Amino acid sequence: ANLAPLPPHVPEHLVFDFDMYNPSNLSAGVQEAWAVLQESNVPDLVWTRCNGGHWIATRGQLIREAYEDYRHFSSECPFIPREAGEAYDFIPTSMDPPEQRQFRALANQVVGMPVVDKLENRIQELACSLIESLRPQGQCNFTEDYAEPFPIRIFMLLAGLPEEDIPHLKYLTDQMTRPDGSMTFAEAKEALYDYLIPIIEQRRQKPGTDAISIVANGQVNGRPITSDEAKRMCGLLLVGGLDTVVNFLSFSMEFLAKSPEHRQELIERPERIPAACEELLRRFSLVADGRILTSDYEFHGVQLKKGDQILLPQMLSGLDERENAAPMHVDFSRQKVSHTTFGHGSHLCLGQHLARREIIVTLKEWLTRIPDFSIAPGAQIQHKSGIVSGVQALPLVWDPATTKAV
Ligand code: HEM
Repeated sequence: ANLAPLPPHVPEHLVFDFDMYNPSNLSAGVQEAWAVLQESNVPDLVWTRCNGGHWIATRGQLIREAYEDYRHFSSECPFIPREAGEAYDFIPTSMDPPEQRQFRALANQVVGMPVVDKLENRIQELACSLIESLRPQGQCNFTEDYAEPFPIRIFMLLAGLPEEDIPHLKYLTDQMTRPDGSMTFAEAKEALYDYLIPIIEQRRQKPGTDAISIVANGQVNGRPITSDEAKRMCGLLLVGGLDTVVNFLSFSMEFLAKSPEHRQELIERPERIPAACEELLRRFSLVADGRILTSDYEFHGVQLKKGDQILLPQMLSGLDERENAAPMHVDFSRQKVSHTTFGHGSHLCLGQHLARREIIVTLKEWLTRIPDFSIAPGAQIQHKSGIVSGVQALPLVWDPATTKAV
């Protein structure tokens, strides 16, 4: 019945069958679907018999604590169940302190705040270019027409790769995270590595100032980073910034299309866009992965067994009423916007700075040119749930005569 037999160490009163890949009432919205785990009668920590059987921390306090305690909660394979990530081998996902430290520092060198600030004007140009091409059309499939092209073009800029390589590169990343049956994950991954390796070896000899050159010439354990290590980190620097951004932007634009008050608020108070970005990140949080118990451990009165998998939904912390008043409501003026949208602990998103800049630039440049838009008449928006939840399709409409080319 898709149900995994309840392990002896798990008390029956903590059972709550939740399917993270197809939650009940997903039609009400994915965040709302996950919020069922936070209804009054549900414990802070539960066990679901779906997807092979695993724990699920449902409150921000437990989620933050588990992510900080890497000694008890390992990131060896954050995919639950393990088969959900197949041949995944990106760095530094599966590493924990100390091994993890060196790789994070090198990655922070290429996508950290200083780099983001230097790339802002170009990111702004890319955004304006995409929005302006859509403006006169009076409609668009947001996810395909803006959300997807934006992040991949940003990567080419960051990695110093030619625009002409997008069709191939984007096809491969889509084959990996949004498979259509053409290639297996392993095959798509190998093809991605076949693309990266030559560029890495080349820039290892004649380096530039791009992200790949810096990574290729990095130092690990007092010795040059290997071709294997470099490609495995570059692969995540690429894939980690695509679907998360694509879907987050889609959730945010869906909300704005349905709320004229919030659009009007940002048009009249542009200086609030950064704050609005943070509140949208909280309300439309979308990632949910986990950790593995390194040893038998008592956590908040619950006995966890070595090897057990525990889902620690990054999405749930900010939706927790114990963290934020009326969590399902959007308030750009919230004084304390508590969330773990980019994660928490040692694995906190390395691209958080780049992500925030992409969101802020998108909101400013879109609201400046297309201030009044709505969901296409007759359309019904559907969400999808998983490790990175999202929007299937987002058809938008507007009157071109009400827009302004800037
Ligand atoms: C709204 C957009 C984004 C969200 C919500 C997001 C979320 C996350 C989360 C929750 C984690 C931690 C996962 C865990 O602890 O297992 C993570 C890790 C990571 N993300 Fe992001 N991400 C976003 C954008 C980006 C971008 C733009 C990049 C690429 C430039 C990126 C690169 C990475 C990398 C490399 C890691 C690995 C960190 C590590 O394992 O130490 N992310 N992301």
